[PDB]
Amino acid sequence: THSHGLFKKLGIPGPTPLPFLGNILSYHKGFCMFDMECHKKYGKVWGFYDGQQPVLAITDPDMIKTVLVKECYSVFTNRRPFGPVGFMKSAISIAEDEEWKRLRSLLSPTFTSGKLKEMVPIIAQYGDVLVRNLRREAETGKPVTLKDVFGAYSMDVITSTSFGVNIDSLNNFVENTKKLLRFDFLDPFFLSITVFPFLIPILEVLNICVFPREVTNFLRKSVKRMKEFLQLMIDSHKALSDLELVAQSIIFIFAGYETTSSVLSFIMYELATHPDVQQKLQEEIDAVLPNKAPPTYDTVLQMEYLDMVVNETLRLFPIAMRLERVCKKDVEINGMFIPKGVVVMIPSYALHRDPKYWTEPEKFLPERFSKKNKDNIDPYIYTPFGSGPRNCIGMRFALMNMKLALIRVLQNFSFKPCKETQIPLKLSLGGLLQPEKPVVLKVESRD
Amino acid sequence: THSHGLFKKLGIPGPTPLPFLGNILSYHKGFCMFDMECHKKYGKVWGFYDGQQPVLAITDPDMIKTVLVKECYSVFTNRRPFGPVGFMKSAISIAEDEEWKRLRSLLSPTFTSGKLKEMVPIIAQYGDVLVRNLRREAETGKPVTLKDVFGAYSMDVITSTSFGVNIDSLNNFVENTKKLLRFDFLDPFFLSITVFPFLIPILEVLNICVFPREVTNFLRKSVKRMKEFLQLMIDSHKALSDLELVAQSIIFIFAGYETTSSVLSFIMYELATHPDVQQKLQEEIDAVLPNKAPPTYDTVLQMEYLDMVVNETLRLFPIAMRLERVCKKDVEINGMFIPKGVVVMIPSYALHRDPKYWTEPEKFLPERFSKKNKDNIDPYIYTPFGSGPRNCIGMRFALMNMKLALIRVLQNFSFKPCKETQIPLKLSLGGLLQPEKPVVLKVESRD
Ligand code: HEM
Ligand code: HEM
Repeated sequence: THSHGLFKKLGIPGPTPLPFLGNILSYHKGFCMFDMECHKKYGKVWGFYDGQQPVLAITDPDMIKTVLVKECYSVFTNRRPFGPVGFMKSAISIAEDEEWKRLRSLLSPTFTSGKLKEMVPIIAQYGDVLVRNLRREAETGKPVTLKDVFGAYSMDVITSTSFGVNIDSLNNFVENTKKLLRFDFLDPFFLSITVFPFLIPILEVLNICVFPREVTNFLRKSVKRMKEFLQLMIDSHKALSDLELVAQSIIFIFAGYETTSSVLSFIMYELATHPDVQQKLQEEIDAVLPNKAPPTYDTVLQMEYLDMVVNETLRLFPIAMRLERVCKKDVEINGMFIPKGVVVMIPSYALHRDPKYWTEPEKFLPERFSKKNKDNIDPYIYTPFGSGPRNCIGMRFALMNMKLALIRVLQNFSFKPCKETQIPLKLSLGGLLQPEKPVVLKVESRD
Repeated sequence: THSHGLFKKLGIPGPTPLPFLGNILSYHKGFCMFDMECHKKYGKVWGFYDGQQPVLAITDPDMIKTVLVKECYSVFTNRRPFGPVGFMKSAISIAEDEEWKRLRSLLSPTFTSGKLKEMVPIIAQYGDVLVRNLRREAETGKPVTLKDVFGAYSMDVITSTSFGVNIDSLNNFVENTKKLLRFDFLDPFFLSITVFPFLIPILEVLNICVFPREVTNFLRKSVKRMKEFLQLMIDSHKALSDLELVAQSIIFIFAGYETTSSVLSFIMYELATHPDVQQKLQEEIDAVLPNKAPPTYDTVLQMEYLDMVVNETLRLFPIAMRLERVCKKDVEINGMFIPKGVVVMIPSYALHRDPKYWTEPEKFLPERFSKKNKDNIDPYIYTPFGSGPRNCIGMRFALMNMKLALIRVLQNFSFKPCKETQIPLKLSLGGLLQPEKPVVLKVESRD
């Protein structure tokens, strides 16, 4: 337990680590609370230890720009290798160095504006399915669990756009990609792996992994039954393998399900707790789409206030919480020596709520992102989708998918806080950015 | 246990591996016997599995040249990472990629002809100490264990040339660098690590290592007591650390002790079992050094037949047995696809005894390396010191040290087979190239 002396010899402050555990006991208050308190106590830069792994947090916009953009291909190319992943090591978000660069090139044409434009009529059909299912619980007279309806919509969207299967999940493959697509408190296992990272090779050789070794076997034979986004990988650097075909699919499914449904639930909580914003957004939607006109590609991009609501919600709730890069070699960025093997981390949650760049950070104020004030927002302090060559590849898809769902939802319904609604919203202290109690709101039809 | 299908899908022949073990059970006959039988059975190229690690053996001189010389910096830069090494990971023979390239640059000036020329008067003193200790067992009238006297000479030489300490080991620091410098059958532990390579991180975090955690602490404080080759590392890419200072020293000690003493014992066995070669060599020594003149730098290089004896012995007994390189990326060398992660291996022992390049390989014939026939010897079939940028850095030092010992020894003594001498010499079946029974020979003074 002697890596614990690296930050003191470097002159970098931080919390004093305990033997074996490091600083992981400070995660009791939550990973995000630990980042904000370290930022207030140590200032610009600090370091801590996840067990024996040294992590260096940076808050300077120029230094964040160097890590994520300038020295990406050379120094900060890969993310932190985490617990037993098995064949998921071939996934793009997991691949490293040249194997990632190949997959990034093979999958970048999937998310072009031309491909995204052809997905609008497909995912607009499920927006109508979402509105239909939203009424049978709106006419029910009792509050709605938003994560359930948004979860079924996110799965219906990602299943048809990635492959081509069209299922109504809320009324029902789905049983293997919904229940078998949930995260039943892997927090204790993630903590033990962090404390015992040397046990990872043992779990790998035993073929033990975070995912169940069936869901993949289901998707493995499902993709094999589909032969006669999934098109681009088959039509074809280096040709993609069949097992690597499934790896990228699973990443897109988890990305399309959890991220899209979680942020949509955070948005509706802010619209219900701020009705004047909800009305102003419905007025912009009604003015751009008169008489409940169906949303289109060019239409969604015209709604300026809709973009401000999504941006402000992504400020308060950056579902990735952190950006991380592994230091491949000894470097000196912006006047600071970074030794090899240190996980450089950018605390997005803490930076999005820093009282240095934001007026009243705890307030939900869409006016920060208006055409006037948006110029004063540093793109390396507000990083909801990351930045640089390894940023979110599905940023435009996620923005388009969420906005299409928000428009169709707000065209027909209004959302008010129910008696069961937790106000203020408290965040879970686990490894995922999600509310403590599930978001429930009263839904009322507008017509 | 499914890496076992890589060579069959590549079209590469080889022995069928067992689950978990791979082909390690074929090591019962010895690592070198396994290489020769695979070469006779599969021809040019074959593959096997050390547990789950795929190893690809190559015998083509053009392909060996590409692996060791052409694509060293790009593809085949590092050797196979083996069991728990601890702080010895900073050693030059263990370092990888840019950390090795730095150490190779910092330690190459140590072995220049200018430095080697200044070491001759130092190591010639121990040649006289070796002759003195060789008489008290020659006048004893009973055979001599060559590994003991050559072991003390090799340690006395490497201790003074690396640092500056001058000790008579055979008559006595030495207790910590002799007994604590021996290999007490680590073969079962090496086998279990090969079968359980996933247990290596467990031994590392427990600070368990192949070396005793005292010998290093002795050398760590001994080097610290020496402050007031060791000069070049202190006088100073990047400056060398104090803990990395000890790592390179331990590698030089094990290299100077085992390799020098083992080959010298193999040479004297061939000179005793071939007296006409021993006489012819003594005649060349007497003609170049009249009246037992002390050997010098330029003198040793003039003895052509002495170079032929050392070369031929290094053919039959290449103490490294194999050269290995880890494939850093997917490549296609000389018309063959090499997947990433495969350990490319060059079987030096089998190639040195191949009936395709050598007439009567089992025969000790120094005439193969005469000025006439040496031109027909492919430098990539006869690779006693390796080749390319990562060849033996102490080649000229080892050649000079052994020849200086051979000259002073043959100037005074003659060596004959004793009743206890094992004829023919059989090799141990462990991981080291050493005789089955220790080499004992009758020593007689010439004056
Ligand atoms: C609100 C929705 C989303 C948010 C806020 C989000 C955010 C992020 C962030 C912060 C990163 C890390 C960037 C970095 O480290 O610099 C990332 C990476 C990534 N995201 Fe997203 N994401 C969202 C939705 C999606 C969707 C829908 C997909 C795919 C269908 C997706 C695919 C990916 C991939 C593949 C990566 C890794 C890229 C690489 O390693 O090269 N994301 N995302
Ligand atoms: C008869 C004596 C010796 C023989 C036959 C021998 C042979 C070899 C061989 C075959 C290699 C591997 C080359 C390759 O993989 O291409 C090697 C590497 C090496 N040898 Fe020797 N060696 C001897 C003595 C020594 C001595 C006396 C020293 C130092 C004092 C030494 C230092 C090294 C080092 C440092 C390496 C690794 C170089 C690197 O990784 O860059 N060797 N030797």
